Amino acid sequence: PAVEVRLDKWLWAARFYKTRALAREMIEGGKVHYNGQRSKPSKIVELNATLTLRQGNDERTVIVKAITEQRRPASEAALLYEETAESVEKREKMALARKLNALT
Repeated sequence: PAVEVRLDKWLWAARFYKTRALAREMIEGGKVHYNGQRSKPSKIVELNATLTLRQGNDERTVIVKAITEQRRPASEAALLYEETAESVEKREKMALARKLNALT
């Protein structure tokens, strides 16, 4: 089955975490959810799955659009998923509010 890529490898390939070991720690900390639930490092990624993950102190919800074992460049990896519009908005709004409480 050459259509089986682990969630920890995937998260690293997609550049969400610097190393697979870190991606594995985040998963085990419950900081990454797969279709709304705790997952595991060895979970095989499926196209269109919904992943919710912690980025520093940001939360992003992305939909898996491609699977690969290669970690490509910044702009290139970024193409293995599509962040949801609701996720981008939530992030923005929190960022804005941050900059607001700042100018006050």
